[PDB]
Amino acid sequence: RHSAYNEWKKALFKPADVILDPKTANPILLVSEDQRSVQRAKEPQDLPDNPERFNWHYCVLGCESFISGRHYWEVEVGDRKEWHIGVCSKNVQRKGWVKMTPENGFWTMGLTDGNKYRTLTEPRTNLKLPKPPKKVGVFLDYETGDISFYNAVDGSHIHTFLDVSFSEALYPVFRILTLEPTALSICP
Amino acid sequence: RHSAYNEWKKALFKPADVILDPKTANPILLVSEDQRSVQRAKEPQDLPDNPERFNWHYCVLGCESFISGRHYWEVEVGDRKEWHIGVCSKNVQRKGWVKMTPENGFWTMGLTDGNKYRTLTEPRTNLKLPKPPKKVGVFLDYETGDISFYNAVDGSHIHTFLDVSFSEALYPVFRILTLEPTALSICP
Repeated sequence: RHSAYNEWKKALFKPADVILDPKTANPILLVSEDQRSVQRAKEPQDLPDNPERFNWHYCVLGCESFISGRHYWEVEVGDRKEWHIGVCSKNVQRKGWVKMTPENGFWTMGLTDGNKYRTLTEPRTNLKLPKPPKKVGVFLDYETGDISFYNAVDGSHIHTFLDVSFSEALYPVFRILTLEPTALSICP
Repeated sequence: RHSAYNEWKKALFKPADVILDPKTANPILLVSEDQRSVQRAKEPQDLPDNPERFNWHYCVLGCESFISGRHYWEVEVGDRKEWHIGVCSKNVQRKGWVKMTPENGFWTMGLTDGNKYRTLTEPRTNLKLPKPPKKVGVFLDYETGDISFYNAVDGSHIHTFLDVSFSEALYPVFRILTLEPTALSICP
């Protein structure tokens, strides 16, 4: 619509046209043909363990990273009960486990158990949201170091990582743990 | 709050610090000492009929006009039953009546009879709003020729005048017709 959110987002942030990178996706994940959506398999599929593939975390990256400027993309979470989204550094550990935290180069928030919204921080912070979002705007300002999440239907705030001193390229990152009927999808 | 509306308005538009100009105010209007608020008198007060004073329309202007750039200010309408706000050209007719319309250099919207939201256009357009606003953001982009009005509490759209070819300086303008307990006030 013509809400200040919808009208101004592109005046202020360049719209990322985020395409999921199948080379990065944990083998338990399915990337849609159009590369906009991700689902989970009952079992890991048989894929190479090429270096760019997350082999433990149920993660997938966008094809393109950012090293400067202002950028946004939107994700339809719909009625999923579990998801995490945000950005991560190019050089995160993709083989084995590391805690997904800003100290290990992940800046993400999401939902677990249907209704626990949280930042993936050390320690985890609980978010109290006016309503459950269906669509989440993810907003990067590389130079000020701000990663902001909004409800993309009413423009309400969800969370901001403030004043981070990024020194790596940053990828859109997505994680799904659960096997559910609703996918996680990028709006183009 | 940290809504996209509140966070982004100042990144994109310079906040006007709009002060009411008592020299411009129809003598039936009272301008507050702090020059942020306007009320109506039962009767016209005794004032000079200096050239900058609106002598028929129950109008008052901001002290400063714009000839370029992006600007905004916010107005608390509260539970008033009647008000109109927007911008007008420096050279509007201030002595006698002219219809307040874009053709006569007024770009305004507002409320009449408690619940008829309308643009002051020829002909008048009725606005259907999700909810009655309490605070209205007024947004000027001189070069693209856009004057946009938002609900300043949830960032929802109210109205836009699109692609106007301004060639005069533009003043914030305000009009109140009714005698009611609630004033019309500028947020600083």
